Amino acid sequence: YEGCGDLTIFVAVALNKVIGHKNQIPWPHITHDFRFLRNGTTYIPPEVLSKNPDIQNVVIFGRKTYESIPKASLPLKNRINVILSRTVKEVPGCLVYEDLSTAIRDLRANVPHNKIFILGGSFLYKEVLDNGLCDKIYLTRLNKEYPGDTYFPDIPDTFEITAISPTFSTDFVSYDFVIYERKPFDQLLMTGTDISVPKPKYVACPGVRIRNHEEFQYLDILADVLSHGVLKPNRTGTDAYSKFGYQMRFDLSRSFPLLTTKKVALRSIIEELLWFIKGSTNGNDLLAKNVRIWELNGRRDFLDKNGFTDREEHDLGPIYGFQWRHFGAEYLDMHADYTGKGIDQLAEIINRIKTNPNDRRLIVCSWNVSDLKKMALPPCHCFFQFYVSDNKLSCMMHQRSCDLGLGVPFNIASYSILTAMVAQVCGLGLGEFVHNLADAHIYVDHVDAVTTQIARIPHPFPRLRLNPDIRNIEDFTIDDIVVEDYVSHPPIPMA
Amino acid sequence: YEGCGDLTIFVAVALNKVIGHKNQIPWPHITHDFRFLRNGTTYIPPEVLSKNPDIQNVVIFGRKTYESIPKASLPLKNRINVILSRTVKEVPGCLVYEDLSTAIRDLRANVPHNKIFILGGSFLYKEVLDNGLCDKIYLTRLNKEYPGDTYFPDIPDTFEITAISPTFSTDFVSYDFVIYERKPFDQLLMTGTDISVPKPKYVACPGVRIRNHEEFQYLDILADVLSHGVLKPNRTGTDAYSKFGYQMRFDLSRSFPLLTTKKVALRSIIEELLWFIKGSTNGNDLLAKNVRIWELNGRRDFLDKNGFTDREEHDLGPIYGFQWRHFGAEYLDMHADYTGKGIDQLAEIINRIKTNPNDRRLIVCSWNVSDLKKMALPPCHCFFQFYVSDNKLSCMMHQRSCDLGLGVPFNIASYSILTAMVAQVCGLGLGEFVHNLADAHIYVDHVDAVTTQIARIPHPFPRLRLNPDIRNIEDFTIDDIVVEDYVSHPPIPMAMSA
Ligand SMILES: NC(=O)c1ccc[n+]([C@@H]2O[C@H](COP(=O)([O-])OP(=O)(O)OC[C@H]3O[C@@H](n4cnc5c(N)ncnc54)[C@H](OP(=O)(O)O)[C@@H]3O)[C@@H](O)[C@H]2O)c1
Ligand SMILES: NC(=O)c1ccc[n+]([C@@H]2O[C@H](COP(=O)([O-])OP(=O)(O)OC[C@H]3O[C@@H](n4cnc5c(N)ncnc54)[C@H](OP(=O)(O)O)[C@@H]3O)[C@@H](O)[C@H]2O)c1
Repeated sequence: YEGCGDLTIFVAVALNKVIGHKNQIPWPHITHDFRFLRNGTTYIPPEVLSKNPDIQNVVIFGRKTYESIPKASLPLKNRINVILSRTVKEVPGCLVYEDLSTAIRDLRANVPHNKIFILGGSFLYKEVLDNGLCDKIYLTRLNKEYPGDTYFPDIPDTFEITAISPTFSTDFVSYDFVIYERKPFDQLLMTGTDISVPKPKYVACPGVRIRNHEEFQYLDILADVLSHGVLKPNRTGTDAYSKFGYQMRFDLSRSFPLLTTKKVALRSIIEELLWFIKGSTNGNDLLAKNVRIWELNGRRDFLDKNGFTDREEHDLGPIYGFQWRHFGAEYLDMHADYTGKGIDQLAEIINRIKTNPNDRRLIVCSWNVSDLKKMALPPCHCFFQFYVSDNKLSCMMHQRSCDLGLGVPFNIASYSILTAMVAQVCGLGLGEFVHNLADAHIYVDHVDAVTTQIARIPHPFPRLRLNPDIRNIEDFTIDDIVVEDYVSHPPIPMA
Repeated sequence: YEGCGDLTIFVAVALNKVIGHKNQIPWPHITHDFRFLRNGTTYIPPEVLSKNPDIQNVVIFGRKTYESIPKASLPLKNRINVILSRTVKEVPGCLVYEDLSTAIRDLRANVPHNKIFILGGSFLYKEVLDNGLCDKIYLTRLNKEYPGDTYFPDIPDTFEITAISPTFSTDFVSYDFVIYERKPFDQLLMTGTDISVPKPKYVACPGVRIRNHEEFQYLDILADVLSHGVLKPNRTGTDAYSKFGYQMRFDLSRSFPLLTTKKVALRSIIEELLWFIKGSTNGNDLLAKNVRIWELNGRRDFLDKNGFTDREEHDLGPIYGFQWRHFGAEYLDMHADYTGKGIDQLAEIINRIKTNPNDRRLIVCSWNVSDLKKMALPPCHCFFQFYVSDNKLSCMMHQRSCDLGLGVPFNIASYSILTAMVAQVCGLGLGEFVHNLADAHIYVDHVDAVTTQIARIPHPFPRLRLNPDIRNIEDFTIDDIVVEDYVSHPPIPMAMSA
């Protein structure tokens, strides 16, 4: 295989590694992937094009893949098409070779071209990888298994992912684009400070250089806090490393930001959010769903410790649910009837959005200063604001205190669901969830867990499908809130 | 001067162009300037260091600059030292030549080196600039005038600034660094969007490639909203271009972020803040001090159309001052005595910081949901949070509605002052102000004004000095709050909408 190196693969691959089914693409057409491939395989570096505007890229197929592309526009526009086979003679306007070894040498010695791309057949992928002729793989990752009979071979441990696109979705699949690859001083000087700054002790996925997956926002914050956070002790309790002031954003029209670097407990997230929506302050309602994230905060021991000796177990006081639905009402206990008492911020914001989406006062505030002394924990996600433009709903949330290990992944998914529900009930499209972190911290007993997590390569985000028949926010149940195509690394226990 | 070009200058220059006084530097030691010069003139690119591990840069001095240097400090370590002189013939560890052109030609022919730098003095700087021999100037900008007898030449209009550092400060000056210069496809593909995208229509300071001055955060947001904001109707009747969700941050230990690309009305900012702190909602208090920023919001027409027909003119309702000092009290009018009524959020947060810097309640909230029906205009900077780490105070503020042209420059300065005050009264150093913008918009009648603004090169930020005797936040007066070394471009008229 002398002179046959530096071959570049383009391929789209289902979760079970299937690439073909009965000589056809196993999934419905993804126009975005057609365009991606077209763009990747037609690019000529300007300085090459400027000395001969004729120069073109080579695109190589196995026989069956050629016969699989519609017999109409088979010669792919603006590219040299090459097909390989030990049986077929010659193809209309396409170079035909017996084997790959000979194909590459003939093109590289005789035919003026820029770059060679390997575009399909498991047979052709196999030879290329098995011998080491590929330096680069552009791979479209699909988060769903499909029936098929043709598969992409395993990628040798000699490759690593160096690039991940943002996550995208169609009505039927979520997906992204990745690149696998084998294996200026003024910018430093003009910080005005130390030119030889020690490398941060922690870096998320240090092999990935083009980092466009939205999950890197969260992983980078994890690495930042471990690297630079100040230790905040607490007597009676677990210490944490802390750093202040971050902003993340998630495009909710593209995908649903359920973290993939660990298996996140979606069911608990949804049940907690439905409980907020109903205005509940009764921790038993969550326990009945075997959701235990609020349990420790409702216990006899914890309540007494905080002065609420007269308060029934799992009566959490005037927390989120109460503020969302009854801001300003006098809190009694979790059993009281608050109908028509206080301000229903959630109802009012939905009505306001419908009535005047340009209102600059679309806010729900859970920071009820007068009520703080009746909660054992002050609200954490304490203020959010909606915004409408081009008929798309966005949301910005202020998180006072951010448990990065356990809490923040819940908040990201929770507010994303809430934004989608509100958009649906108000007849709006989806914009962005913008997440402001104030005190962002990592508990010291989570250090090892998050060190493990930041090394893991994000999978494409899943996508959210709400039941389209739900007209009112109070009508959503867990069965109406469906996350599709969630692919995650294993769960990481955190106390 | 054949073969004598591409000489790089390092210099530190006062606001009046002074660089020397009685053959010494006119100002005392500037910490980051010393490191900048040392780092800038010793650096060898790793690849160049591969092909010659012993390679060094050259630094060149004229005779008077040479004599200003303690003989024991020469040669400057890790660099080839060249002195230009007809009167000194030999300097241990240094090369001596009679003039510049002889030096550069002999260096480039016979003395292997990486880059040549010119370190002064004025005579050499003038020879270099007059003869077109310099392609790059690393210049330290000091934001105040110094007495002196020695000057840096005017920089030819063939140069432009291509890089600006963050602002730094000592006890005596604020300063920054600038560079003047004479004049991959996968990254595009892997966005997953159009590979060929038209350039944004608006770009702040397009000649500046390294953009580390904190003011660029604000200028970039103006340019982003002008480029991509949606035209959006609002309460005022003057439409604005609007985009959602930004975060800026300012290191308050280094400088005070009073914008330099227009002259900002600092006196108005200070008077407004003192008014918040005293808990006042009486707009006449500000008008009596010739501060008119709240005027339109207090007028009869405004109050009536928001249904406050029984409200006295310039009674601004239960806004910031009231919420900061009296949260939950019953608002009557601007004349009532609210002493010991409602929750004094400002006093409590200061006490909490002193008692426990890690308190879970370090918030001042001006969004009193129960009070919304009593307000003609609800608080825009409606929520802020303090945070302590390493005995330094930081602040994060949520701004629901951001008039980018007129309002945001005030907010930036106002919260930075407030953070400095709280830090002083709690015995803390300074961290960062983090400013979160929700609906950020440019009124249509400010578009031309901000277009003018974003083409202006920022000056180093000034610095803030509070009267250290003040121990209680209520005791600050305007005379206690002093901004030093403020250099700005001219003011830019912008009309207020209400
Ligand atoms: N999702 C994707 O990214 C993607 C991309 C491309 C293709 N596909 C799918 O994959 C399937 C087709 O792939 P396939 O593996 O069945 O067939 P293939 O590799 O396209 O072609 C097989 C035939 O081509 C010839 N050939 C292939 N590799 C050769 C080599 N290395 N050396 C010499 N000859 C070689 C052989 O010739 P003879 O038998 O003629 O002697 C062989 O029978 C289709 O279902 C297609 O839709 C999917
Ligand atoms: N703020 C800053 O960054 C900075 C930087 C540099 C200097 N400075 C200050 O500026 C002052 C020194 O500058 P300066 O203008 O007074 O003097 P200078 O340029 O340092 O030195 C003047 C002397 O240098 C010699 N010289 C320079 N170019 C020559 C050439 N082409 N051929 C022959 N001789 C040449 C002459 O030598 P002979 O007369 O011996 O023949 C002349 O008397 C000091 O106060 C210093 O602290 C400040």
